[PDB]
Amino acid sequence: MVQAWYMDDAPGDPRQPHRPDPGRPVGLEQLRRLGVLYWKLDADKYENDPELEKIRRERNYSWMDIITICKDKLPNYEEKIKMFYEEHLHLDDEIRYILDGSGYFDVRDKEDQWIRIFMEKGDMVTLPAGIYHRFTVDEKNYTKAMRLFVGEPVWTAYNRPADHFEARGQYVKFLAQT
Ligand SMILES: [Fe+2]
Repeated sequence: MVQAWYMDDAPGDPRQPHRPDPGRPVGLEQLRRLGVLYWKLDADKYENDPELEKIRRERNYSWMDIITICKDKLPNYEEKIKMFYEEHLHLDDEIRYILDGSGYFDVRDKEDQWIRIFMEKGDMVTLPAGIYHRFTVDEKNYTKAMRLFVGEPVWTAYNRPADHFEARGQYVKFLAQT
């Protein structure tokens, strides 16, 4: 089971439950078609069960680590949180696993629709590259999740807009001509 809302027919007001009239919850299967993948494992069962590593092999993930979010335990909160706070696009994939804490991930559909997805402990989520997304969890102001990336940590130093790069940007222009 996955927790998410189809705000496509719901009011932008965050305070509201975003329950359309009639109301309709996100379709887990619908998102999978969108290219969204999620792993259900117990953080405690993750380390005790390298099986999660097996999933990495399928997604070609050689680098993995455990990251926790906290103002006091996460120096550089303003820039770090603001950097991923804004929605951006790029040719890189997004793999996040919530070992602990509560939060939600922002995803976009090809139909130009936005869905609010809630991330729970033990629930992992993957966002295909080339799709806009926004990660937030300020509601709890304390979330612990693992991140899986391939190659050198690009996030360490990256440009907001993916198109910013001629090679990673100019290439995108070719798609427009398609
Ligand atoms: Fe991203």
